[PDB]
Amino acid sequence: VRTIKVFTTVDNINLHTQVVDMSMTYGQQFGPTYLDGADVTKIKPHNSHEGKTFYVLPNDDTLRVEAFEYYHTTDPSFLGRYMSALNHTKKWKYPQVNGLTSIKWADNNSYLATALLTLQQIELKFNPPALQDAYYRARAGEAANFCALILAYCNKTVGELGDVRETMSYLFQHANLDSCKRVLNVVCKTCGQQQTTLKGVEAVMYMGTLSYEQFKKGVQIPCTCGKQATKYLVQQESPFVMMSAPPAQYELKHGTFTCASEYTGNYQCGHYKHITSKETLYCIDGALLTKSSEYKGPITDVFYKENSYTTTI
Ligand SMILES: Cc1ccc(N)cc1C(=O)N[C@H](C)c1cccc2ccccc12
Ligand SMILES: [Cl-]
Ligand SMILES: [Cl-]
Ligand SMILES: [Cl-]
Ligand SMILES: [Cl-]
Ligand SMILES: [Zn+2]
Ligand SMILES: [Zn+2]
Ligand SMILES: [Zn+2]
Ligand SMILES: [Zn+2]
Repeated sequence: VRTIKVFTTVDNINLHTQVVDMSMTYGQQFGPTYLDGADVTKIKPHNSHEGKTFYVLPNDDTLRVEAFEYYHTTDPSFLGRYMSALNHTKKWKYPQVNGLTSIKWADNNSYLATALLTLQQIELKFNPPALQDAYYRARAGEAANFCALILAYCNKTVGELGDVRETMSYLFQHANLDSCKRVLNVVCKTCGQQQTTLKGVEAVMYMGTLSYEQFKKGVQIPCTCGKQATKYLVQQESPFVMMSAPPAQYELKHGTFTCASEYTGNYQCGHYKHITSKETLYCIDGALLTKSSEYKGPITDVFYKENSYTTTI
């Protein structure tokens, strides 16, 4: 019998020693098996495999429990989707641009770069250790794993056209936003005044206007009586808010927002860039950087800082 020793894992933290038969595929012995994202199920062991760490699909209770604690999912497809993504994201370049980890353009990744740059500028704790560990590593310049996880958690494959607002929404659902509270007042002539409290993701996201200021002064929304009504912000408790609208020409003023998603072209198949407010306005287009003191352009998301706001209306 001819054997090498390897380590199997689902989380790359708990490692299990296996002795593999060199005449048999990884798949015959472990089920689905991956090396740095590369599917090696149907491959047999090379000598240069000796001692290396392979990911396996969980096939005992111990591994299912370790996978849930690391990823916060029991979805049996999750590992395979993560590894197929990583197989591309490990070949992408992650240049530092204006002190932020960006992504050189590849495989329709503009939305993932914009998301990655945004996440480095807002306060967020991820619930799954997999995402928190990879977020820290991405901050420090090694973002391949984090980008692969974003793809797996959003149910997206490499090359697929992605929306930043939807991606941030999915990531926020995997984050601790329980302390986040939003109180709204809706004012209609007929039904009158009704207050609503939102928590978590719905407390930090709004779709309809880019202007946090305009949200405060109220916006015109339909009432279920038939009338238009005024929705306005009463109380906000969150470290940030995210204001989105369909792309439209918008002026961005230095020092009045944290960062913003620029979107150019048709529905779905256009291109994202990222605008960030520093000592001046920086436009990060993957690996490319431009700066200007003023900006007018097609914006769809704006991020703002917050701690505690109460209206005076
Ligand atoms: C990039 C992408 C991937 C997947 C999906 N489903 C949507 C988008 C997308 O186009 N989003 C932008 C920001 C967008 C959003 C809302 C309304 C829009 C109307 C016209 C043009 C763009 C619009
Ligand atoms: Cl493990
Ligand atoms: Cl969970
Ligand atoms: Cl690639
Ligand atoms: Cl979670
Ligand atoms: Zn174990
Ligand atoms: Zn969870
Ligand atoms: Zn690729
Ligand atoms: Zn009414």
